[PDB]
Amino acid sequence: PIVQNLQGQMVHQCISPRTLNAWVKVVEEKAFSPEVIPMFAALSCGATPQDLNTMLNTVGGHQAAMHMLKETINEEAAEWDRLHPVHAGPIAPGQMREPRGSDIAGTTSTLQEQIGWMTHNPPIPVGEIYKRWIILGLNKIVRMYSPTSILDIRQGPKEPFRDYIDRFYKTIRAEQASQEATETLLVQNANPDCKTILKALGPGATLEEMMTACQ
Amino acid sequence: PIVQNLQGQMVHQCISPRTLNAWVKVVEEKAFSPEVIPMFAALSCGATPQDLNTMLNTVGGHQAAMHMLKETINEEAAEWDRLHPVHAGPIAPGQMREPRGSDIAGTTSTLQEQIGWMTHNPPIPVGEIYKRWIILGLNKIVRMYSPTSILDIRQGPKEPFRDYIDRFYKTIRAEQASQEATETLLVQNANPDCKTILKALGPGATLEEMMTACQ
Amino acid sequence: PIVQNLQGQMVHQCISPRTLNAWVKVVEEKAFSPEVIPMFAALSCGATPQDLNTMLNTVGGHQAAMHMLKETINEEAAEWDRLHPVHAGPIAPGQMREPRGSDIAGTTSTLQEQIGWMTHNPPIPVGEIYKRWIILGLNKIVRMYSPTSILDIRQGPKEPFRDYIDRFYKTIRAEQASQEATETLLVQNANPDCKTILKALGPGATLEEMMTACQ
Amino acid sequence: PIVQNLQGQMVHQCISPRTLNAWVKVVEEKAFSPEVIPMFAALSCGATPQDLNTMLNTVGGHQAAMHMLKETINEEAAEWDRLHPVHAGPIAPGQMREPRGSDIAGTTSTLQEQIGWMTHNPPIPVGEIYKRWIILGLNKIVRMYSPTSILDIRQGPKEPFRDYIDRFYKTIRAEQASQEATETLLVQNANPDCKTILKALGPGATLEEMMTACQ
Amino acid sequence: PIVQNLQGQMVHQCISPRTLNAWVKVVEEKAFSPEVIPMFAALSCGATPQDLNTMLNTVGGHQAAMHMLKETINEEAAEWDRLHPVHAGPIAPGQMREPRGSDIAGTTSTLQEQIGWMTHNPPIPVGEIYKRWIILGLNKIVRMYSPTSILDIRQGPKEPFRDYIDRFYKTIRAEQASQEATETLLVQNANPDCKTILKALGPGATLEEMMTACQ
Amino acid sequence: PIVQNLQGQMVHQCISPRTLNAWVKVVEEKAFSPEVIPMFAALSCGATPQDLNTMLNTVGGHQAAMHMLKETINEEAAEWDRLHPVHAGPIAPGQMREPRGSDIAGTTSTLQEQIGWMTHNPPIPVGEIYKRWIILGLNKIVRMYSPTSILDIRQGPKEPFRDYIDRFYKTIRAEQASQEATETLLVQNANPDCKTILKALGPGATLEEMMTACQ
Ligand SMILES: Cc1[nH]c2ccccc2c1CC(=O)N[C@@H](Cc1ccccc1)C(=O)N(C)c1ccccc1
Ligand SMILES: Cc1[nH]c2ccccc2c1CC(=O)N[C@@H](Cc1ccccc1)C(=O)N(C)c1ccccc1
Ligand SMILES: Cc1[nH]c2ccccc2c1CC(=O)N[C@@H](Cc1ccccc1)C(=O)N(C)c1ccccc1
Ligand SMILES: Cc1[nH]c2ccccc2c1CC(=O)N[C@@H](Cc1ccccc1)C(=O)N(C)c1ccccc1
Ligand SMILES: Cc1[nH]c2ccccc2c1CC(=O)N[C@@H](Cc1ccccc1)C(=O)N(C)c1ccccc1
Ligand SMILES: Cc1[nH]c2ccccc2c1CC(=O)N[C@@H](Cc1ccccc1)C(=O)N(C)c1ccccc1
Repeated sequence: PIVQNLQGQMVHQCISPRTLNAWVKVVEEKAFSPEVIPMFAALSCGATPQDLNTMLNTVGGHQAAMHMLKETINEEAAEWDRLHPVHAGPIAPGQMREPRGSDIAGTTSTLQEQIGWMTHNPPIPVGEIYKRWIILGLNKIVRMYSPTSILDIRQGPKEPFRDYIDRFYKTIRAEQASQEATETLLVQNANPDCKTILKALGPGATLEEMMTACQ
Repeated sequence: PIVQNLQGQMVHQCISPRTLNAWVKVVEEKAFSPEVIPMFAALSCGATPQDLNTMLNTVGGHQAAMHMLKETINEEAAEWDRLHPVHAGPIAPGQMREPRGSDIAGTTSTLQEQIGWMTHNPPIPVGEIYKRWIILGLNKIVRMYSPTSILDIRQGPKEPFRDYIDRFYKTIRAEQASQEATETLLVQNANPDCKTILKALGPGATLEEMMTACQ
Repeated sequence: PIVQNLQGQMVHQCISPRTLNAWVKVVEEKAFSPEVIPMFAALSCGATPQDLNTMLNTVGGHQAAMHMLKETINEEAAEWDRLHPVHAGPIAPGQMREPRGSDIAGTTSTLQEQIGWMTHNPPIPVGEIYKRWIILGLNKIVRMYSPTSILDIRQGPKEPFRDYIDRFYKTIRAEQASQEATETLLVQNANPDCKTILKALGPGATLEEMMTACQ
Repeated sequence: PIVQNLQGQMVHQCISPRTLNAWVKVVEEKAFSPEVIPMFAALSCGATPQDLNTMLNTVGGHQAAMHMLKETINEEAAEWDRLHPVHAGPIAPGQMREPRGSDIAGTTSTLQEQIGWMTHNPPIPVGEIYKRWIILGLNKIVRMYSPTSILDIRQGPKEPFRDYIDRFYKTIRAEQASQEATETLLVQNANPDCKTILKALGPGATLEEMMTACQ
Repeated sequence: PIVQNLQGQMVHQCISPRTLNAWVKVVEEKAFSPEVIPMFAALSCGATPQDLNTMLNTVGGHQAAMHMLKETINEEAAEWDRLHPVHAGPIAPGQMREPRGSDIAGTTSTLQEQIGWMTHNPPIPVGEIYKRWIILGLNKIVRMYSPTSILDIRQGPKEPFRDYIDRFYKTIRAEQASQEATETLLVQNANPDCKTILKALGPGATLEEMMTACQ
Repeated sequence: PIVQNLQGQMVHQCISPRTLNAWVKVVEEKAFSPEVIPMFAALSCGATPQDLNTMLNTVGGHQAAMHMLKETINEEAAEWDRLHPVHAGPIAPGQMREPRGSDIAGTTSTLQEQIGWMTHNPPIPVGEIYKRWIILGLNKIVRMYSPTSILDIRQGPKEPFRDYIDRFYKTIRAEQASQEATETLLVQNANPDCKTILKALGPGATLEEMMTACQ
């Protein structure tokens, strides 16, 4: 990544063994549960495009997902080039060239070039731009791997209301990849006894009040 | 987070893998036992609003609780805006804008803006303000998930007094989310034999003296 | 905590995840065995009162003990105020106020105020003063939870002398919370065969010589 | 490795116990699954040739693979010498000598010499050149150890499409050591029921659309 | 401990959680096997007397050993005072006082005083002096807890020579607490068949040659 | 060890708990498998002779090996003294004395003296010289503990060629302690069916080609 040192200058640092292991382990343990995305975002803080590829490449399983991600990345890179045409020809000696999509994704740019862009004034934040494309792709994967429609999250006869709502909002998060009348659906999908109580509370009731009421 | 370096300047640092993992693990192991809150507060030392959202977002379970927390945050943000109206219109070029509720909660502000506020002189401590809203919400969740009324904590016939008092004060802490005649209730809820001894001690007895007496 | 940086200035640093976890784990594994106290003292090196409360608050069990500790802290704070009366009224603008007991215990003081006192010249060491009150309270808890009188530590007929003395001095440590004719009691509580040998050695024998003799 | 310090100078640092252990453990757990290569590349960030040999030498198993790697390294070193002949004879006193293949591979060069080349202006990046030779060799090993032809990855009658595609693209990655009408082969190797659905989608369908269709 | 910072000045640093845990764990796992002593010496690198007491105090078991250690420390402290009499009376204002035995052992000196001595020019190395007394005491404990005389280490009829010599030199190390015609005793204690071979080798044979011969 | 700080000066640093534990654990898990030596070399990067003795002394088992190592060290030290006679008599006040063998091995030199030599200009690299003697001794131990002659590594009738070659080159490494017509022996020791195939390939075949051929 690129970070500021003790002196107060933006410099390249090697990706740490702890960061590398943390990412590999969260994917192994959580697959593409929605909470994997903010972990990725946090673990890749200050990442160069090279670092982002490193993280994605260290993942051993889920190769269908990784292929889908590559497709998303390629789509975002093509769109970048459409919006930002770079002039062809030889580079001005010793000067910074303009990044293409494939340079942002780290396929055609060097670490040195990436550092050059990210530490320029003003910065051309290729790490952040690429991370946005990656997260866009990861959100599609999260939605793909969400196993259940919210329509099928219904409270069991003996299921505690707390456990039901945990399943309900877990499912909403996966189905929408953490992107924000669900309270109405929550009541509709509740079991008969809790549903009666929730109807009596009326509209405008908070989740807190509903939980208290069916507790 | 924002910390002071070796040179003595307040700078942004990436949230560490160790911090991220620690928070995820304490929630996995302790759910919303009262001691989770001071751990959150300590692990989020110097946190930007972005960091606070990262920590909350890395939590995979407990989505009913997280939805309740969002409601609390939205309430505190609306109240902030009522007390602190920001003037609409274009920003003075190159100048710091005033934070709205949604900027404090990190939904409408950038990391750069957050850094700007928190390192300004004087600091506009958006990380600390948001953390206060979050802890307020977490305390409600702790009280919600407290499984037992203090009225139902009673010493068993063969239960050691020490074990009884551990249950008693554990329950008080959960019921009040660690926010401070309970000594009287403690005696009332004691078993017959210990209760007789505690009555003989009289009023003004310390917990230490009571424990000695029923030991 | 407050520490000196590379440059050589006393600055605030966030309490580390490793420190937080270490304290929580030693309490989980050792409860209030005497060796927990020096671990607490070492892990809270340079701690502000806020840090000390953080450490105590992260403990989930042992709430009877924690309530006893609060009583000790309140007693020491009242005594502080009796010995050190602070003048009431408005503070001199921009000047350091005098700490009351509740400020030392971190209930009525801010982190900024705590930093101000601890880094003043000369320092008003509120972290160290509070830690002393806490350790005083923890020592009472260690003595409370010591399960056995030294009178009941007696060598078994087939018990190796080494194992007996380990139990003996372990018990002395707990009963006195590591605060320093026990050699005589050690002999009295020894089994018949070892006792005869130890009597023959006579007075002035070291523990080393006694162990050799009954080995 | 060679890294830049807080002051902003390129200096040698000892390889860390965490780096050493991470590499040894990933080889123990993953052997030569394709994802081992980008982990190697990341863990050897800034590595001197000495560091690269250290990492390779700490591996206890897989000695057939390590012998193959040595052969690749020797081939790349011979080619280097063919392209870059070094003038024989005594060195100019106190001056930098030109690296031969065996100097790049760290068999005939000292750490001091390696540091000299890598921190020269311009740098003669012997660590990076050697790492390229090593990765070239590791890719051959990955392809050697790939256990299955893509021709034999076929969807089972009851196998979920997601699981089939995971096997498919895992195999492509191994067979090509992560070096980029497979969508056509993917359809051909699908089971009858999914194959019919995929034919109806027609050409130009994304993996995402195919997965949706056979989900 | 006292260490030199990045700037190059000798300053106090808090003992680390990793150091504290390492010492506690090595004692738990190895008791007073001889190799515990050099681990103690290494983990207490740069330790103040306060740090040394912290390490010793964090040990929960082995209280007979710890009492023996205290006796050794008290003996060494009395001898220090005999050799180095300190002048009684009031201290020169703002000046360094001379350390007594109890000051070196950290019972009557403050951390500040300890820092003062250890960073003075020339340094009065109270940490190193105390560590010497402690190691002297630990060596006595190692010898006390050595379970077997070298006279009873004899090669079994079917015991491999390598395993026999491991037991032999392990025992010598414990019996002498790692303080350096044992080759003759090694032969005498060997089994008949190996003994015959070793006699044929004659005198002046190395351990290496003996091992080869009975292999 | 001796390392360069942030400022760029060579200073002593305490050996880390992580380094100490890593070495102890690799010996516990791997004994004297050949890969232990490069781990030792890497973990002792920048080590003083004191540090090297610390590492060797923290090893609890394998005392026969450690005694053999001491013999090798004593041999190398005697040879050093033969080649480098030091003038006897009093030292020039405040000046650096010349290291003898026993000073290089850290038996008769202080840490201060060791630091003096290693940071002198030019450096007298006593840490590196001693490490060379130690590795020479460790290589002898690796060869001693190598359990099998390469003559007895033969491919089983049903043993996969890959597994056979792993055993073959593992054995060569141990027998030669990683110090570099074995391809011919590899073929001779192959099973009948693979041997026939390998003969047909002819001379000059790479290991890669042989593996392919018998795969
Ligand atoms: C955790 C979660 N569950 C969801 C369900 C549907 C849609 C989105 C989500 C999210 C992500 C989610 O909304 N996370 C929150 C942070 C958060 C997490 C957990 C509790 C409270 C606040 C967030 O990122 N932002 C910007 C936010 C902050 C305050 C209010 C609203 C949004
Ligand atoms: C741990 C605990 N149990 C409770 C029961 C009811 C209400 C609150 C609580 C708390 C939190 C609790 O009160 N924690 C204490 C710190 C503490 C923790 C444990 C032992 C001693 C001191 C705290 O945060 N503060 C500010 C405090 C400090 C001194 C006296 C009184 C309060
Ligand atoms: C460990 C222990 N057991 C005890 C039994 C009764 C009373 C107190 C204790 C203690 C604490 C205990 O006395 N710890 C010792 C340090 C120590 C620990 C272990 C072995 C040697 C030295 C200590 O803190 N100090 C100041 C000390 C130092 C030297 C001599 C006497 C006291
Ligand atoms: C992970 C993987 N599977 C493959 C199958 C066949 C050939 C190569 C591969 C690779 C390596 C692979 O291609 N990894 C990607 C990074 C990556 C990994 C995972 C998901 C998305 C992006 C990479 O290194 N680069 C340079 C890249 C970046 C964007 C688009 C295309 C390539
Ligand atoms: C490890 C060990 N076994 C012993 C048996 C009897 C007496 C002492 C011991 C020791 C401690 C022991 O002697 N350790 C060695 C270091 C060492 C450890 C292991 C192998 C090689 C060198 C040591 O500390 N020093 C100063 C030393 C160095 C070179 C030669 C002789 C002594
Ligand atoms: C790992 C190994 N197996 C052996 C068998 C017989 C003799 C020696 C060995 C070694 C040590 C071994 O040779 N290790 C290699 C590094 C290495 C390790 C593994 C794969 C590729 C390169 C090494 O240290 N050097 C200097 C080296 C580098 C390039 C070519 C030749 C030698």
